[PDB]
Amino acid sequence: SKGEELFTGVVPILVELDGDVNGHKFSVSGEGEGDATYGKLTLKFICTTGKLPVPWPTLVTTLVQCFSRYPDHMKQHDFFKSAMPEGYVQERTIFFKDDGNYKTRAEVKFEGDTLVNRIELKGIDFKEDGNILGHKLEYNYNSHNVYIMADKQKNGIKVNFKIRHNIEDGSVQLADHYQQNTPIGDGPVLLPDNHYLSTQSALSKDPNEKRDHMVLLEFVTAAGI
Repeated sequence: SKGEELFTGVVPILVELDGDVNGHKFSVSGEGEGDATYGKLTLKFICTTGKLPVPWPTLVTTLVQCFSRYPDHMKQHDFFKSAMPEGYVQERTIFFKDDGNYKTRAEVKFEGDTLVNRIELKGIDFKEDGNILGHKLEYNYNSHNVYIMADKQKNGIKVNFKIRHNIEDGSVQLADHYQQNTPIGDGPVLLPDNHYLSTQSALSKDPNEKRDHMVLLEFVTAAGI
């Protein structure tokens, strides 16, 4: 593939997010690195405008699937890396069951040798006392399967999956994700056969950090073929 060679080593990552949820404007910056050979990501995020108005876990999916590990026999299906370095646009609507929804738009591409994910997020119709604005979510994260299928007319892919966020009372808050990725360049991209990415993430805190933040370690590997 084209961009495949761009991910052979450890690649630095820079994340920029501007958000507005129910009238509360905020920004998050993140830095770290990704090692696609092992499907590994290590990143630290900071809310640069003060306290984050929504729970950090709700932003995980939004805050670079080109770092997923694709087994050798599945390389022909790696759309994400095939779109580099010009990049792809990734859009989503995230529906929080019995609550609001996030609508996001991001561009992920290389700037020099840094992989950048620049995102705009708008959150609407959230209940002021629901699990999100009420900060009722536990600070942890579950493993999920992310389903990918080709969208040939759009020369891109459609992705869909459900995230299960543990709530403090033992219950669960579901977040249905609908995603569309399209290439930024005019060049060719690899359009995949159906498959999924198996994801696991662990959230932690930097004991020395006084700003509102989240440390994230994540492993993602492709499967299903």
